[PDB]
Amino acid sequence: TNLVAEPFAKLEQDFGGSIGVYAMDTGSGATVSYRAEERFPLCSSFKGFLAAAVLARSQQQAGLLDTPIRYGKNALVPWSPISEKYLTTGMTVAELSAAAVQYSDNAAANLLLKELGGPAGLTAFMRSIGDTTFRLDRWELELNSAIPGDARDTSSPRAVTESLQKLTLGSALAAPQRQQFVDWLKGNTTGNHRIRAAVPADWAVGDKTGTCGVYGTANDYAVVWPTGRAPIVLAVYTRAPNKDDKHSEAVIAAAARLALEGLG
Ligand SMILES: O=C(O)/C=C/c1ccccc1B(O)O
Repeated sequence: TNLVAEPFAKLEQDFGGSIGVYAMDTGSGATVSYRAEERFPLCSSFKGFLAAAVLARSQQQAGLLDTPIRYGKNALVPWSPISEKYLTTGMTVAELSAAAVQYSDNAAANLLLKELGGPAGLTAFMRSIGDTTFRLDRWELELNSAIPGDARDTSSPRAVTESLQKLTLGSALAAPQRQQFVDWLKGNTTGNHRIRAAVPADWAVGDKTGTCGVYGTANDYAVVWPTGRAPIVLAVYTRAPNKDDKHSEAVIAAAARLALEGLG
């Protein structure tokens, strides 16, 4: 029997679906795991790894991040509030990346995906940092279908956390690019009711949300800095068996609380 797991099992049973959790305390090496190696749909949470892949490319292409992109209306997608606002202005690669991370801007995400060689190009970047689980197969908005048993556009909580650690705290990006990725995540506007709701107000947090909507499917991953202590990296993913099952932000926050409590 697994006593650590029992509160997570109770939470997912009340939710009416499955919750996947992985958390790492980078100071002690302690972990918390619940369904940590199961696949869950990425939804918009791929956009954080997208921005990291762009930062990696910018290391060897001088001025890439500073480059303005002047897209047309044909590039717009529902829920692209920054791309629409700057349609008559244009946006730099850095501004598109920040919009994808911090507002989940769909047009910005698809524009950057195209620059990288599409979903396959992002998947190849994730392979290059040692992530063998991540796969992106489709673009916005098709990638949100979240069909039970479909492995397209999925990863695991453990692989998400491991890759997030490499990119925000490890050596997968050069230091100026690692710092920019952290700065973008810290400025996220979409996650105030998820992992951020589970951490003390005085701690620093960078996160990226995802919401497929269908099949009760939504998620959040984050790097968390308790004041003066080594950071924690964690991921919380959900899904449910029926198409019209509703996702829950409160369940994600409650799972994040249990993860922080279970760490040594
Ligand atoms: O960031 C989120 O939680 C939701 C972003 C979003 C919004 C509209 C359509 C698709 C997505 B995403 O999850 O792919």
